[PDB]
Amino acid sequence: AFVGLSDSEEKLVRDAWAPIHGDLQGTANTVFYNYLKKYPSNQDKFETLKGHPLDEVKDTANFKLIAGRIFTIFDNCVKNVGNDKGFQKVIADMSGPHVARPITHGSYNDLRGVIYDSMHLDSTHGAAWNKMMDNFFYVFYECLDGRCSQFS
Ligand code: HEM
Repeated sequence: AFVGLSDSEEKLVRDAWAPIHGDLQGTANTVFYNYLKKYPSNQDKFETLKGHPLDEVKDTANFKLIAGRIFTIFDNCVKNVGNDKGFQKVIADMSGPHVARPITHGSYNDLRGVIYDSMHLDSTHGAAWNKMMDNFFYVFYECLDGRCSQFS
């Protein structure tokens, strides 16, 4: 389900993300590398990376484009944490190209964990961060299964 956050929880989310916000491309490159290294089955999902050793593709503009675009979305969700409909819209618009793509909830959840582990959050910030991410994944999965118009 979608469960709204308090203004304190909204604030904890912004604070949690702030080191990443100030280094979005850098952090994105590292997390995306770490995700494809830990969960290598996912690399084939990207036609542009398919068939290359990960270490050969990690320094390409294209790899960094892919990693950066993920982080831009989360940046925009964090910016919209206080606006349910605007947070939902960010997700709705990015969900479209993932629809009917053969990516499991497991592969998405695996990326979520790599992001989490990278942030080294204390439990107060982690709790607020997980409320936001639970909302993100609720919206995202509803949209993947053709129930996106509900958030309009
Ligand atoms: C859950 C966090 C994610 C976010 C915020 C995100 C975001 C985006 C964005 C903004 C785009 C660009 C427009 C588009 O083509 O959709 C995109 C495309 C794409 N997404 Fe993701 N995505 C996520 C997860 C994933 C995962 C885990 C996979 C694969 C195991 C994946 C596979 C793809 C592929 C294959 C494309 C097109 C690739 C290209 O040729 O450049 N996405 N995504």
